[PDB]
Amino acid sequence: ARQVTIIGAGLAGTLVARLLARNGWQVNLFERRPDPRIETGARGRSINLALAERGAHALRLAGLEREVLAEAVMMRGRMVHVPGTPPNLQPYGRDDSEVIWSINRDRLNRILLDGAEAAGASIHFNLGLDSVDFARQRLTLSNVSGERLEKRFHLLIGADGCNSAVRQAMASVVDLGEHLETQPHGYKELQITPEASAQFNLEPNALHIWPHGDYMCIALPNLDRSFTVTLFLHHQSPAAQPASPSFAQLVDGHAARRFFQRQFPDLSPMLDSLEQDFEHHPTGKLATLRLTTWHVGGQAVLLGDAAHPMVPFHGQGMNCALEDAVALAEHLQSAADNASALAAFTAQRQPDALAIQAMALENYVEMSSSPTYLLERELGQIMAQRQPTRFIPRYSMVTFSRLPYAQAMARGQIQEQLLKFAVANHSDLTSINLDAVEHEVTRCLPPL
Ligand SMILES: Cc1cc2nc3c(=O)[nH]c(=O)nc-3n(C[C@H](O)[C@H](O)[C@H](O)COP(=O)(O)OP(=O)(O)OC[C@H]3O[C@@H](n4cnc5c(N)ncnc54)[C@H](O)[C@@H]3O)c2cc1C
Ligand SMILES: CCOc1cc2oc(=O)n(CCC(=O)O)c2cc1Cl
Ligand SMILES: CCOc1cc2oc(=O)n(CCC(=O)O)c2cc1Cl
Ligand SMILES: CCOc1cc2oc(=O)n(CCC(=O)O)c2cc1Cl
Ligand SMILES: [Cl-]
Repeated sequence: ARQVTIIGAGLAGTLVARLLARNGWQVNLFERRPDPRIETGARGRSINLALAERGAHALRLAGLEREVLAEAVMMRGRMVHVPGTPPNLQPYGRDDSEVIWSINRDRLNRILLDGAEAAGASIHFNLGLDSVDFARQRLTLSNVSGERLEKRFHLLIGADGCNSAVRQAMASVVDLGEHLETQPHGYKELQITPEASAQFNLEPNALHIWPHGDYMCIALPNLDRSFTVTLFLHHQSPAAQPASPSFAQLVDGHAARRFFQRQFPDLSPMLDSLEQDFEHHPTGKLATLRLTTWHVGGQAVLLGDAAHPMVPFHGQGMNCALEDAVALAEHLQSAADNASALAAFTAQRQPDALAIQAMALENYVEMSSSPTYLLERELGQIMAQRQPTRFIPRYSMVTFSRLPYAQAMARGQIQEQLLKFAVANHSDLTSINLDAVEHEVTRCLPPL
């Protein structure tokens, strides 16, 4: 039986642990945190993620989709909130088969842990990887107190997140060609209780957006009708705009309240614990990190956030990590040896990770910033109706299909260009020749 050591019992790590263990690999999974399935008296908080077709299909292959969806809230569309006008629902797809799912991250992680164990993987909690000795094939782990434990390894999988200790250890034996692109927005999580969301008629089956240009709020629903609100706002005000809003300007919860009352007036009354949430929840950091190399021979490989940290504006990080887990398990199971498997996995996934990193950055402007956008979406829906095998909106290709991200981006660019060309030199949708637009669709978009 082939052996594997996995670092990080997160989303990618647990899924790959289940896929390999059920194929008869001897799997040992090391996690820095305590086991979340061990109930304590700690007062934790609900953070949700949007599960889309790539993540759902990965869970489906693993036999866990039904269990995960049983506690997921359907999000049919984008509910855009602008003060003065009623909230506008922009459906994501053609029917209720084309939806995204709001899932509690802790619940998903617990289902995945149970799944990896049921398949035969051994999970070891309260052990954080500190260092790897590649030449001696040993690694060093420790608990929070720094008590060390050394282990031998044969194959090392770094599924240890955006601040990966496996990636740090690899970067010492090989130049990973790491390129970091910091993102100016920080993020803060705030809560809407079930009573408040019901009082203010906040739609549970939608992903909510309060656009505001350089900053915005989003809200994802929970099963109990509470919502997690995420504020995206610059850490610091730029030199050109010193008066522009930023986290640096919000000294306390009371300052955050004044900011919401002024900039998000329809949202502030729903946030009862705004002051406390603001002061007690830390401001998170965002970034895009691109690596030239994801593996060291046949000894170690990275996947998920460990391999490709991305900005969260497409809700695709977990979806991409679960898709990586499937690809990695497939390559490892069927290759001639581990070195061939790692080289083939990296060659396959690197162009796709780059495409989703680029599309995630582009989706920020789409969410936070229009009459022309709605006219291009209008013409795009007509083109999707006339040619459903050639014209598939980029959001639908990313979210509802398993088309490689790089192909979704490439086809998306052709579509963006033709929509922009047709909506140019025309005031209304009635002056645009639809048959002419349909002709460049047939000329430049091959069918799928
Ligand atoms: C604000 C925000 C919103 C998001 N929303 C979405 C969304 O809607 N949809 C979506 O698809 N994605 C979303 N994402 C992205 C998603 O959360 C991640 O891409 C995903 O969790 C990556 O899974 P992972 O398994 O690679 O890493 P993680 O889930 O981060 O798991 C890594 C694991 O490794 C452990 N670990 C870390 N260091 C060590 C160590 N040294 N030793 C041992 N264990 C270690 C951690 O404790 C953790 O359990 C969001 C991210 C953010 C920040
Ligand atoms: C067995 C591993 O379990 C987990 C790993 C995790 O990694 C994370 O970033 N979070 C989410 C953020 C946080 O709740 O602090 C998280 C939660 C769980 Cl249950
Ligand atoms: C904290 C959760 O954050 C997110 C989740 C998400 O899921 C998605 O599908 N998107 C895009 C939605 C759209 O463009 O309407 C998305 C964006 C963000 Cl910031
Ligand atoms: C990317 C290229 O896109 C196009 C090329 C085009 O050439 C044309 O003659 N038409 C129609 C002219 C018009 O009625 O505006 C046309 C339309 C589109 Cl979308
Ligand atoms: Cl994301």
